[PDB]
Amino acid sequence: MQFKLIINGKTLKGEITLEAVDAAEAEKKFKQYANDNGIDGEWTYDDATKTFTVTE
Repeated sequence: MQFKLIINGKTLKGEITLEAVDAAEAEKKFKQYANDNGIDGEWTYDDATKTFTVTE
């Protein structure tokens, strides 16, 4: 399924999408992405829209 990440960071903002089987797997991938970009913040997840938000 397509999952989305909304980035509300200090330097980067935007939205990225990737494919995952379920929300737990998408969370892992997005947290790995965040590490690759030096993004550290508070995470929320909206199951209806399959959308995470990370807010720095």
